[PDB]
Amino acid sequence: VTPIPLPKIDEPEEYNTNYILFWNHVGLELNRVTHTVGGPLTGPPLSARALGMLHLAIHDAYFSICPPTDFTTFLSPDTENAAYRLPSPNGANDARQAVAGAALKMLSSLYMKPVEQPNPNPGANISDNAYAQLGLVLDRSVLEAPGGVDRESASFMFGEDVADVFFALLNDPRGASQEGYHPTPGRYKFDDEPTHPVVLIPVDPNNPNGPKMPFRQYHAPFYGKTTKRFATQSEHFLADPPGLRSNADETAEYDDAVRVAIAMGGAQALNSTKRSPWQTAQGLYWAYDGSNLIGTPPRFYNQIVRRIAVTYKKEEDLANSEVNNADFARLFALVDVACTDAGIFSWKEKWEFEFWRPLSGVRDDGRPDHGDPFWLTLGAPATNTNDIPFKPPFPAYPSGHATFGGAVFQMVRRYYNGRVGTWKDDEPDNIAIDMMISEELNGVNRDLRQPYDPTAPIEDQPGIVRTRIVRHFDSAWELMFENAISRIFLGVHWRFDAAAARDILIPTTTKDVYAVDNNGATVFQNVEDIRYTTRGTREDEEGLFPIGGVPLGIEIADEIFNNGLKPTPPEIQP
Repeated sequence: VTPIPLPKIDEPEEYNTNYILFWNHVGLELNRVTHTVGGPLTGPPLSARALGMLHLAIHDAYFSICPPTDFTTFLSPDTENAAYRLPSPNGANDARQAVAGAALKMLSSLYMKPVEQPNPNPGANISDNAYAQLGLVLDRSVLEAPGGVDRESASFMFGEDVADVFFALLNDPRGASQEGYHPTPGRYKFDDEPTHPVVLIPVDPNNPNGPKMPFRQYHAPFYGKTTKRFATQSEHFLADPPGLRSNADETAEYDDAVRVAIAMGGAQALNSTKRSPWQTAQGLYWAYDGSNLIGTPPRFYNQIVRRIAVTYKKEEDLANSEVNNADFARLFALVDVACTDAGIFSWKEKWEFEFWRPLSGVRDDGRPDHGDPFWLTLGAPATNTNDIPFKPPFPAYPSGHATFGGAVFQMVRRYYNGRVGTWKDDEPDNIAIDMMISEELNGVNRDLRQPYDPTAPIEDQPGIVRTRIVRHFDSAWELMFENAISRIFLGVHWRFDAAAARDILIPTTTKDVYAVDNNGATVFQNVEDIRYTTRGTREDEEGLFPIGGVPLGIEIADEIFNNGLKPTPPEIQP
């Protein structure tokens, strides 16, 4: 097996001298490699789950050895319910080895070939090479771990024990199954993306150049409603999107959303595209749409959180600081569990509503003066491949990116309020970062002129290089906001998929019609003024509910944090 040459990561080398950060990094490496080889745990929600599981395991292993004062372990060693009973250290006291055991066992269970029956049907789609490439990462990580790995230690064994409990309890082997799901075409209905209506996949993954077969991908249509939640203490719901159910009468809102969609998310060269070059940058920056050597959004969110963590650490020493180890172990557990649950609920709502994506909404509108049957979006970038931009194979409402961002960044905000600055729980923070680079725009990754070559470094492959853009952000509120609107710029999401138009756009004297500049480009509210307060109704439930992914994510993070990271009550699991 020729090891895939992975491009350099843009972050200080010192980060990986901290073992909590190192294992997080390993999880991120597996994330990008699995999306390059087509291995297990691909896609946004499940990749998030993998990281949540990794950090939950690391969290309990560490805090069992170094007991916390302000909170407790996710699982208790005294729980009668075996499924939720955390193993006891019984003498083990090496947190470094405990974390290593937990991290290695969890990642191995997650990414190694499920030979034990699961290979059939479930795993029957991943090649041996895919597993081999992932194994390479796992194996060398043992050798790269700061301080080394001692498999013989009681602490390492304890860590493995911890991981076993979490894997058994939270792993969702067939969670992303689409078997039985089929779109139900109609106005506002999700269906196969018109520029990629079907794909030809090899009949045998182990024989990539052998016979192919048509494939219509629907990403995890049952996951959200069936999977076990992590730390949420209730079910989360969004208001009906414009045009559907109780909000079917919001025609002005919908029509304006169509207008905004065309102007802000169309292909670069279209005469109707009013988006600016900078806005194109904002759109691509947050992509991470499962591309080769890049992975999914959860990977980028963690890259950013790693920087935030180091930037705002209590002690200078990254290698031998228990204060830092505890800080990071807790932060990442909170963040990745929040990200996991954000993925669950955004996917649950996505498939519940089955709201169509902008490309289809614009093309299939049907009204001569409103739609554009030949519209093209900037699209989700097919980076490090010669493939054309596409549309994620799942419904639009709400945006996965928006929800992930709301959860991740609200969690960061709740965690750092009082340390980095002071603000109202729901108001702009001051958690700034600089020198933040997205692998979508790093001067290395590219749009290839020929199919990706996994045996050669990306820089040796002909293609158009993505401009290197080094960013600075003033707060997590800004990160959250830009992450959400990035999908509008790409043309893959409606404004309401992100948040209530009223909460992010500049209003006019005309209801539901928002301000545009002299060129027709949508004007946004200043980040400092944005408040996600506009709620809407649901046909099936009483009351007002949040609109879009951002508010949803915010609520998920707050609920988890408020409860101090505790398991979702078994009684309320699906």
